Amino acid sequence: LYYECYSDVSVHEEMIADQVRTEAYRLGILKNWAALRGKTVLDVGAGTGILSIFCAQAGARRVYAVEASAIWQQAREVVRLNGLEDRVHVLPGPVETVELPERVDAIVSEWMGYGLLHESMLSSVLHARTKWLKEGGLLLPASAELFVAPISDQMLEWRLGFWSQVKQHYGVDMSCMESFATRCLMGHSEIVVQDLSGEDVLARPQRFAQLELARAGLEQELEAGVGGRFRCSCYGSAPLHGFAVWFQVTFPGGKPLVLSTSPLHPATHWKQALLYLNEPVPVEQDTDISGEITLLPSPDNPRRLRILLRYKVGDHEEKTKDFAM
Amino acid sequence: LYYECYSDVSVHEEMIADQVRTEAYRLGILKNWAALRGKTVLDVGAGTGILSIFCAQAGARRVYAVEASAIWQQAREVVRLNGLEDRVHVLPGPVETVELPERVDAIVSEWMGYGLLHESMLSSVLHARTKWLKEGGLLLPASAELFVAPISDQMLEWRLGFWSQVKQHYGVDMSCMESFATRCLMGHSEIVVQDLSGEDVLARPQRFAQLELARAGLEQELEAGVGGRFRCSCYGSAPLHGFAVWFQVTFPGGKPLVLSTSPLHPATHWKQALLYLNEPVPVEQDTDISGEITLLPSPDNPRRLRILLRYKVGDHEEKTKDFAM
Ligand SMILES: [Ca+2]
Ligand SMILES: [Ca+2]
Ligand SMILES: [Ca+2]
Ligand SMILES: [Ca+2]
Ligand SMILES: [Ca+2]
Ligand SMILES: [Ca+2]
Ligand SMILES: [Ca+2]
Ligand SMILES: [Ca+2]
Ligand SMILES: [Ca+2]
Ligand SMILES: [Ca+2]
Repeated sequence: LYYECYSDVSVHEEMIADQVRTEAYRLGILKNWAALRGKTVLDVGAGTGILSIFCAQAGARRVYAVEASAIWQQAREVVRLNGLEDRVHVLPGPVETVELPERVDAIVSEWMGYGLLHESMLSSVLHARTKWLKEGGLLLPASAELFVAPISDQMLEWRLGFWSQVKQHYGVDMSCMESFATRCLMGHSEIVVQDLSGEDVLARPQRFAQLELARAGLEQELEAGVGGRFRCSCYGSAPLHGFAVWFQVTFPGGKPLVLSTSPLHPATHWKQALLYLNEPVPVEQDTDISGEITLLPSPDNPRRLRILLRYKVGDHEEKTKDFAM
Repeated sequence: LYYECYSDVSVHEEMIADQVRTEAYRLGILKNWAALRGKTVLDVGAGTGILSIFCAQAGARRVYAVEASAIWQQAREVVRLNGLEDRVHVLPGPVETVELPERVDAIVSEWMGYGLLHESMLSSVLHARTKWLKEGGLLLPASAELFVAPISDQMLEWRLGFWSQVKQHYGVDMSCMESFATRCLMGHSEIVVQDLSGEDVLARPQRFAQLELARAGLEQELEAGVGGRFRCSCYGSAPLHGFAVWFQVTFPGGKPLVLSTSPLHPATHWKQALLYLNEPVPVEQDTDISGEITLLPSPDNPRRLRILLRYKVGDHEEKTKDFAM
């Protein structure tokens, strides 16, 4: 028979094969063994069930693994195979309408999306916190931080400069194609998910927001926009292509464990969210860059990430660019 | 301003950055300098114009570069930048309805698609041959050959076996997910474009068709299906995942120059076209495999590639699988 689930298995494979992500959760959950031992846990968006199993292995007495997508059936099988059907219960459907037989001592979730908030489960985690978490209960991870840095994307630089190099390899001048490539690769307002490295970072990364997931008011902040101002000074001479946005989340130490998606840290499946200017801007050592960045819902869809960027490079006028996934 | 041409520049960049392809054309055209010198050329689907310029550099007196996509405007600029506006003429629109002021001595084209015939320009090249090529005129390349081999795709093997290895890395058994991954990754009827290497090839590749582009009847063969029978014997013990299809084209020697897309040869942007069985089949040294493969138009769209596969592995019954891009 033929099936249409290629994309489903690929997404879950990618996440479990992301050792930085999956080991951070394994260890972050285990670091909280004292708080989980003999207690009940809700896993929001449990996927294949692996995190729910990690919670049982950390000593949870009972775990409710809630998953709305088709993969919930595989999670139930995984739980059975690990001998945990008596303690880990897979419940299909969205957490907003699931019926648990009790409130829980902790919520665990891998809820983060590209750019932190694209197609994230954060609103579901917060809904579950309000509805099902006992007073004083634990959230894992507990917090998130957002970072921005100006970038000179070496891969993009190569793509833009490719056309001017055709002559040296094939004896045909194609340098005129550079303007075309620039318009096409940079003159749009889409957020681009791409992995960078430290070599691409043009100034010290700046933290522009911190989200304490248990804090009052966070749901309203998400609707109004999460963001802040930033300022920095460039390391050296390079074409500025725009900005990269990334995040980290923190698991309480029960030394806290941080799962980072920085280009300076080991690669993850989240990569970074890139915000390209319409064309490169030359900068030099100590060129000042300032601005404001805000992560917003889209009008049609609160889970489609919009980023509004205001930026000022050196003595140039401040500019605005409104991006979306 | 914002533009929507990211995909356009990416496709042309990929093709020109494919040195195996682009150098094969450069050299194949130059190898035919005696036949091109002082003569006229039609370039079918000229793209950015680079091949038309190669023809002028080989000594063509005049080149008509026909291109229907938006990129024709860039080609005109490239021609001007290389000082060739007097000799290379860019004509927008499909070659089927272009008006040339003369018949031509040669047609050059990079017309090949994935699996040779997916979204290929072959029918346009043949239409132009009939309408515009002088009797006795030259086609570059002159011929194509199609190959098939059984494969044990090492990357696929890793993806399928991933689930059974989760326990050894995270201490959670996910071996039950293997059946799910198999159905999802192999239990469909889509042709998959993927690059393999010699390590993936399970028996001697077999040539199953040869197309002489000037030959009478080729248009009718394309409609009825291009293909043939094959037989081979496996090198060793491995999971058979299916078959790979690839091609080469040949430029007359003016030693002919061959541009190959074999997994045993340097990588190209065409990769190979993979035809997966619904599930792996164990084979051993000297396991006989035979079958028939036919490349066909789709009902809705003659340029959407269909491949009909009949295959018999060892003593198993012959099976059929009908694939499409
Ligand atoms: Ca996730
Ligand atoms: Ca990348
Ligand atoms: Ca700050
Ligand atoms: Ca703020
Ligand atoms: Ca989407
Ligand atoms: Ca092509
Ligand atoms: Ca590949
Ligand atoms: Ca044959
Ligand atoms: Ca035949
Ligand atoms: Ca298509």
